Formats: sequence, C-alpha cells, structure tokens
Amino acid sequence: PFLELDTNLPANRVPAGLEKRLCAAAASILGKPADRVNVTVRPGLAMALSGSTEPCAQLSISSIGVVGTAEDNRSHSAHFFEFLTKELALGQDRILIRFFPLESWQIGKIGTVMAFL
Amino acid sequence: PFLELDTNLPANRVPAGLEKRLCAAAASILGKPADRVNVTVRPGLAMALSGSTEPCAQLSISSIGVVGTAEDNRSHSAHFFEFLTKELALGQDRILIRFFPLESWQIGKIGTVMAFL
Amino acid sequence: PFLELDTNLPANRVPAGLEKRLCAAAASILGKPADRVNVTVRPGLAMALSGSTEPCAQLSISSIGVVGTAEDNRSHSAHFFEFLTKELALGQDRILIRFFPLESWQIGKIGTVMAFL
Repeated sequence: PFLELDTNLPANRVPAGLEKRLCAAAASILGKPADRVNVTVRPGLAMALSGSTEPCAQLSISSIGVVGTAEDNRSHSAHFFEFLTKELALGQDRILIRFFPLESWQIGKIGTVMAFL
Repeated sequence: PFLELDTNLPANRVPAGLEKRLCAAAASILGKPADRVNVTVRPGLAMALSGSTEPCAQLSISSIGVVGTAEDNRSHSAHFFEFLTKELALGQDRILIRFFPLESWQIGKIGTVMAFL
Repeated sequence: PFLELDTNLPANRVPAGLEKRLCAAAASILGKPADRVNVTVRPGLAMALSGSTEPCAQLSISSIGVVGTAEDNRSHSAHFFEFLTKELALGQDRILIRFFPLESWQIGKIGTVMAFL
C-alpha cells in the first residue's frame, strides 16, 4: 500500500517516528505485510480543509485489492481516523481520506512491473 | 473538492493568504459550498514545466460530479488560469491543471465513508 | 507527461539539476518532446518504503497514451530505475514507480482543456 499524508503542522509539531508508526498501523489495518507498506509525510504545507486554515491533515491510501469498496473503506477509515486524531491531536473534522485502487500493471518494482512478477 | 498546488516559487514569493483566496474562488467556480473546499499548497519545490525550470505551478482538482466532462472542465480552466496567473504573476504557459473525478465510496470522512452518509 | 518524485533525501543531497536531467531522460524514454515534459521534485520528506526509513524515492508518471499497458510500463520502468538508482545512489529496492494514464479532457492548458485543442 501507499499512504501519503499532507499536513499544515510544522515538521517539529509532527511527533517523531510518525511515519514508522503509521507504517505499522497500516499493515495491521489493511491486512498487508509491513514490508509492502510505503508512507510519505509532507509537513509544513499551507492548507485549508472544509474552508478553514486551522491544523488539518489529508491522507491518501492507494493499494491493490483492499480499498475498492465502500464496506472495506468504511472499516479502514475508522482505524485511520483514530490513529491520526490521537497522534496529531486533531479533531475528526480536520482529517479527510481519499482511497485509490491500483492494479499490478501500474506498479514499477525492481526495474519491471508487478504484472510480470 | 480537493485542490493541490505545487510550485517552484519559494514560500515567501507566494502571496500571503493564497490558500484562503483559492478556497473562496474554487467554491464559486465549482459551485460547491466553501465548507466543502480543501486546498493544499506545496511551495519551494524543484520543477520543470514544458521543459523549463522558470517559475511555474501545477494544480490538481478532484471532486464528485463537477470535473467529469470536457465542457465542465473548459469552463473551470478559464477561471482557475485567470486566478493563478494574476495572483502568482505567471504567464498562462506556466500553469497546467489536471482534473480527477471522485466517487463517494473513495472519501473517508468522520471515521466512515461518504457513500454511507 | 507529468513526473512527480518524492524523496526523504534532503534537498542538499539531491544532485543539482536533477529536475532538468529527469525531464530530458523522460522525453527519450516515453517518446514525447521535452517541451511536453513536466517534473516535480519534493525533497526532505519523512518516508518509509517497504517498511524502512532508509533513503528512498517514489516516482509517479502520468501521461496520455504511453503508460497504459504492462508491456509499455515494463520498458519505461527499466530506464527510470537505472536513471534514479545512479543519480541518487539508491539500490533498486529503494524506488517504486506508479503509472497513471490520463485523457485529454482531464488536462487544463492555456485556459481551456486539451480535448478542445
């Protein structure tokens, strides 16, 4: 899975090690091994969420197979919201998530594409 | 709607309050309430646009319903180009926009997904 | 084409001019003129790739026509991996690529959309 987190919290207000804890959490929530989880955190951005520039975060989650239905995504959403609200000290109105299914022909790995592996 | 703007202008060359003015402009252009508009600005990046590293900006717009046809997007493009060229003092050859339709099963909000709300 | 590169290398460990050399390389690899190639580099991010926070890079490539099959993407992957591993001094296990087809109705250019040009 690929997780990308944009936030307007400065880097020195994002708790140390968040990217590692998010990686471990995502492995458990999405049911994928941690060695297949990728996290990117981009702090210090200029953001508005729901029309407001108060602290916020945007998460994008992309994966093969497990983010393609409302039922799956509802379950994932609950856990990611709990993690981010408590780690970042944000209310639930200050986070949004987008989910994006991928297919194996779209992923370049070790100089080839996953569809051929 | 979700608007993401990448630019190679340094942060201190992006006019103060751009994210708030872009939020208000997008509400009017896309016909959505401002309390449903989200903006992310990422300045100080290393960019080339059309093969050139001169100042530039990339905008991505994602939304349910209103960014899914050429006719709709042509109208939106005109207004976003006017806004960004004049706010950022860029020529029209230094901006590109990408439009991405979303569906409600893809959006995590308040610990669930929009399809269930 | 649009290329977006996220890395946890600091800006002063990304070789000077990478965005320009990546632009030229992508024109040759994807078979598009350099004046249609766009590159964005976002350094200094907090990242984990395959569960590890060691230096890494994520590349996203979006284009009309040329990134839509496994066979095409396998060819592109080989060249982009060679470029990035050698420029950034990374092993092949520290890079992943995502490929995204676009259509002309999605691209805003000079105040309109490409479908009308």
